[PDB]
Amino acid sequence: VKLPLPQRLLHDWANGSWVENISVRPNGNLLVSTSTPDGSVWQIKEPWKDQPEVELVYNFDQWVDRLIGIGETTPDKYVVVGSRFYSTDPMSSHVDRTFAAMELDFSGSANKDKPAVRLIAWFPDAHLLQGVAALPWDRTKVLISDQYLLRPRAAPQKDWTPARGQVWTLDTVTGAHEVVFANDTALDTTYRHGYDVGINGIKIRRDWLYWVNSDDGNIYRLKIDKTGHAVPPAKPEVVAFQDTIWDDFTFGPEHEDTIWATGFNAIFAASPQGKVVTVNGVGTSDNGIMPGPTACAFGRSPHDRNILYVTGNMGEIPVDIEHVHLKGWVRAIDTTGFHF
Ligand SMILES: *[C@@H]1O[C@H](CO)[C@@H](O[C@@H]2O[C@H](CO)[C@@H](O[C@@H]3O[C@H](CO[C@H]4O[C@H](CO[C@H]5O[C@H](CO)[C@@H](O)[C@H](O)[C@@H]5O[C@H]5O[C@H](CO)[C@@H](O)[C@H](O)[C@@H]5O)[C@@H](O)[C@H](O[C@H]5O[C@H](CO)[C@@H](O)[C@H](O)[C@@H]5O)[C@@H]4O)[C@@H](O)[C@H](O)[C@@H]3O)[C@H](O)[C@H]2NC(C)=O)[C@H](O)[C@H]1NC(C)=O
Ligand SMILES: *[C@@H]1O[C@H](CO)[C@@H](O[C@@H]2O[C@H](CO)[C@@H](O)[C@H](O)[C@H]2NC(C)=O)[C@H](O)[C@H]1NC(C)=O
Ligand SMILES: C/C1=C/CC(C)(C)/C=C/C[C@]2(C)Oc3cc(O)c(=O)cc(C)c3C[C@H]2C[C@@H]1O
Ligand SMILES: C=C1C(=O)C=C(O)C(=O)C=C1C
Ligand SMILES: [Ca+2]
Repeated sequence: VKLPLPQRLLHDWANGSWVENISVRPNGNLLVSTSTPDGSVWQIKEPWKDQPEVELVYNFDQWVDRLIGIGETTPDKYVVVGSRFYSTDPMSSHVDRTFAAMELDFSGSANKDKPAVRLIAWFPDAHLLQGVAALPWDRTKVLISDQYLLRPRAAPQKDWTPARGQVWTLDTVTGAHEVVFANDTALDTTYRHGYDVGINGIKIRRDWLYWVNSDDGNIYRLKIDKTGHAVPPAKPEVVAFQDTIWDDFTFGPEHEDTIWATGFNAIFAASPQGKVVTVNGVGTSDNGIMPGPTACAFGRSPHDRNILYVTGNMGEIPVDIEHVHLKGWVRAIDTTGFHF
């Protein structure tokens, strides 16, 4: 019960890189998506080792300059989303109407070390695809969060009008996709936290869509039906509050309904009743050791279920968003024995 929790560094990428999200394979290897300097998935094999192997899986340049979110669908298949971007600068806007969803298929004899990769669907009317979460009762379908600038442009960006946030469904078998939830301020930003997004990372648990909002401090959930639409009256519910810039989160370990969420240079745990504790990073004796965490996920091997693996994209604590020093990293946090 001593805080902060124990942590160690698995791997650093080079200056300028950005590790944006993470999915754990059934065999326990990590798959991480990068936004810069290119849009790729990397694998950390056997991440419980002191010095695990880190290998490029696939660079998605054929379709996109950057990847954002990743999520597992059916076992050992993954959906990533991405688009073209005006530049590799940390402040670069996306290029409107270039978003896409792609698949990495590790399932089956032929693919379990070299995956088969394909383009699933173009999303030219989306704004910025962000987080990906499979419907647990129908795992070939995912929800995808979507929010950022309505009018992204080449630098200097001057019109920062935000698009209203929304949630898509995507059928990875047929490629069919549509918006299933939109036009609710819980999905939106008004830049209370500076330039940012509204709805960011998503996860689905039982018949609830959960998400964090990077601008209003809230973790939300929404009751959904089996096609992903909201169950009337369709009103999001606050599950927790903390005045921090949320990015992504997970439930765990194992079957526990505790939320582990990345915040502003810090990691947080939130009880289902709304109690929020800072367990790593800024606000503990960790200080600035983990700048810019972006996502987290628990280990899946029989011998690391309590290890929370954390992706990040900064090499120093930023003074302001216009002076970011990008550097991708992955750390591992030992949550063994944590309780509220
Ligand atoms: C949540 O709520 C929203 C809001 O109600 C719902 O979205 C609307 O859905 C309806 C029904 O499907 C859409 O109506 C159709 O619109 C068609 C034309 O759409 C195209 O033009 C739109 C207007 O463009 C002008 O205004 C915008 C906003 O100010 C400017 O940015 C733009 O530059 C244009 O400005 C010029 O013209 C106006 C005059 O209109 C002048 O005042 C200006 O000075 C300029 O001269 C535009 O908003 C649309 O963009 C949106 O959608 C596209 C997808 O096509 C997407 O790629 C964009 O990123 C953006 O999201 C689009 O370019 C028309 O042909 C058709 O007959 C019908 O009228 C309506 O467009 C939607 N409105 C918005 C704001 O999105 C939404 O459905 C709902 N969600 C759910 C799940 O219910
Ligand atoms: C990666 O970026 C860091 C800064 O985030 C670089 O570190 C700086 O290096 C200069 C010149 O060597 C020093 O004057 C600064 O004091 C350093 N700042 C630090 C350490 O915070 C680092 O050199 C970069 N790496 C490479 C290979 O270029
Ligand atoms: C990626 C992005 C891009 C949009 C743009 C171009 C305006 C950048 C803003 C930088 C910003 C505000 O920086 C943070 C910094 C950290 O230090 C940290 O620990 C945690 C978070 C969660 C964030 C998230 C991002 C916000 C947005 O999601
Ligand atoms: C807003 C985003 C975001 O949230 C995350 C990303 O990975 C990224 O590459 C940058 C954009 C602009
Ligand atoms: Ca994110």
